[PDB]
Amino acid sequence: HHHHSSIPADPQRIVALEFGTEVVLEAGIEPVGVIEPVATLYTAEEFEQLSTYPVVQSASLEINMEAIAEAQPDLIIGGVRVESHDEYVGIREDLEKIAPTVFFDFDGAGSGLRNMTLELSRVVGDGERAEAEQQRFEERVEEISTAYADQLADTTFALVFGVDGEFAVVNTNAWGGEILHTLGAKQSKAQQPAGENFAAFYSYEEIDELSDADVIFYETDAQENPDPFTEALLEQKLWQSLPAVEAGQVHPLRYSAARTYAQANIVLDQIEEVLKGL
Amino acid sequence: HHHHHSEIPADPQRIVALEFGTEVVLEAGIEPVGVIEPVATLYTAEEFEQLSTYPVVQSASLEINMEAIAEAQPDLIIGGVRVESHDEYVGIREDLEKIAPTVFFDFDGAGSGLRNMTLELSRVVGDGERAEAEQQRFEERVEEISTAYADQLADTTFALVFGVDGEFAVVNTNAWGGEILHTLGAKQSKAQQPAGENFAAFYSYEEIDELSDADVIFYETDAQENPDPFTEALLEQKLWQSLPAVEAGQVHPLRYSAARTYAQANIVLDQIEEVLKGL
Repeated sequence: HHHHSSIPADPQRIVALEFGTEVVLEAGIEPVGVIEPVATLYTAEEFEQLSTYPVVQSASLEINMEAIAEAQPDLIIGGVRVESHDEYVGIREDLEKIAPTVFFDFDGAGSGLRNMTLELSRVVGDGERAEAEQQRFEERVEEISTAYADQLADTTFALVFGVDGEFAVVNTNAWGGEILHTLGAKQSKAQQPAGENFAAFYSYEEIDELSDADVIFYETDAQENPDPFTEALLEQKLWQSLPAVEAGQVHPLRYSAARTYAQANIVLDQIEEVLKGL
Repeated sequence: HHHHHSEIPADPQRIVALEFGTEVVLEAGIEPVGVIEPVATLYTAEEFEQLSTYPVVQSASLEINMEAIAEAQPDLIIGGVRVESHDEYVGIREDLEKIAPTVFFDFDGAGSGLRNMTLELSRVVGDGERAEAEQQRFEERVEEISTAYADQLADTTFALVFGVDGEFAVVNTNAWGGEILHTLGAKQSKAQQPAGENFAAFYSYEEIDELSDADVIFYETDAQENPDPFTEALLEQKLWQSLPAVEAGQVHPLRYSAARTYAQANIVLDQIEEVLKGL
């Protein structure tokens, strides 16, 4: 297939590199510098707000050092993929000439995200909201798992998003696919070829790979609006012949990435509402 | 890149006010016998009418007319000196003392250095007690306002702007009204940041959206709340109308932005509190 898958006590001026943005928004902090905001990750309101902040890091993750220096931070925060720990050790000491820098490593695309993110929340002093959300998620998982054990046992789920010319099926080790799997949900054998990747990729001709799905989730932005490639997928002729489509069991899923525990809880709420309707 | 780059007599009777001296003699109710060329924008309309009757002894460019000073026959000459120009003014000071006792105070910056320098001149012309009362009242009012509107200060981003020819400026945390907002603990716009250690950051009209994070915008005016022509031209720009703060009706004039004395600095505080009340 064409796509290949997977320090100050009360700090005042925080630069948020990648994954730090979710942290400062949840803590009600206005950063003095951010990684370029992508709208799909945030509330419309949050995006309008984030767009007024200085940009210090790009999509491709390269850091504008002079811009960071210009912003005069008391604290620089960010998540780091663990496979790039070596590179960022050097990057780290550069940023230290400007300000105290706190990087946390995380592995993979599952619970590693919301845990790295919980650590950053501790560091900016929003540790307690953050730990409350962690405990609430663990509670809600247990509760939902038992309250709907029959539905969970009998229903095959799939989580999808579109890319250019192909769609993806999210694996059990990533994003909403992880959370579904944590609940004990059965998922389509379409996810299986992902192996250790986060998602498996298929052509439009292979849409009937999802035929064993009773319930289908498609990734959307915070307004339940699908990306243009996901919209293309839902407009495919073969999409209409899917049992889950004909049965009216196709649902938007906000915050599929579950970058924080708060996001992971919103995912659970949405899964619960679908479980209710079965 | 932008075009704009960033034995003193007891009870003296005949004072020549060079630069920064004018604010001192006015507040002390003294009629100086000579002044630096008065600049209308720094004074009330009525004050300027008075000052215009006095002999001019120093020009805008700060060159001193020694002859004019001797003709005024002062018994005391006073003024502020930018600390960078100290060497130059040792020579100047020596010349002036052939005429009369001469008192210069060095100051650094464009922040608290100013109002503290004019506080010293105030003491020297015998007005020390009114001056010191202003300094205390300013410190008091900063504490008061800081606590009373702590929530507004925490949530509101401010910006202080003025127009120049073809471009505009955003004032920095170390200068004029920007320094007073900073001293108060106000948060100000990212637009200051390119200034570094300079007093202001300059922008072209196309870059007006750099003020997009400001909730409240102040613009410098004269003592009659009249903006200068260059500031008017900023306020009439198309892109200005799209600013969140403009759309929110939170654009306000700001008098005595320069805050040359503690009394001026207090008038600035009074205008900021007034804005905070309307959140």
